[PDB]
Amino acid sequence: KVFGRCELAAAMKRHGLDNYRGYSLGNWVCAAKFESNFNTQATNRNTDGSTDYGILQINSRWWCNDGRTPGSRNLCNIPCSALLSSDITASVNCAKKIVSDGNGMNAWVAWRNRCKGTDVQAWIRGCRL
Ligand code: NA
Repeated sequence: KVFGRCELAAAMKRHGLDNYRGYSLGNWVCAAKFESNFNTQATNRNTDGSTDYGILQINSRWWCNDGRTPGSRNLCNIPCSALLSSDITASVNCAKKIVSDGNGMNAWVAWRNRCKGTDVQAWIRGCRL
């Protein structure tokens, strides 16, 4: 599924991401824009041989099992394919584990490089929330 911007903001808020571990909702929408272009089906190979999956591009080295990443953990206890659903529940629950770890949202390379330090609020402008 390719979400609209305000559609995804509403779904992330419903699932409890607004101000989760101190990160406002625009941060989570901006990360999704630059990680996946709002597309649940997005998949991208990493140079280390792992792969990133779904709306928030969650990695197979530590977080999910995709069957093809040697020496890897599955800390969210899920098949990586679960992260491609039109239902974002799996992506959200895994993200809540990642963001609690200690590095916060710096775990997402696109957030650090394109969202951090910008007017992220702009990503929810016009939305009835
Ligand atoms: Na894995």
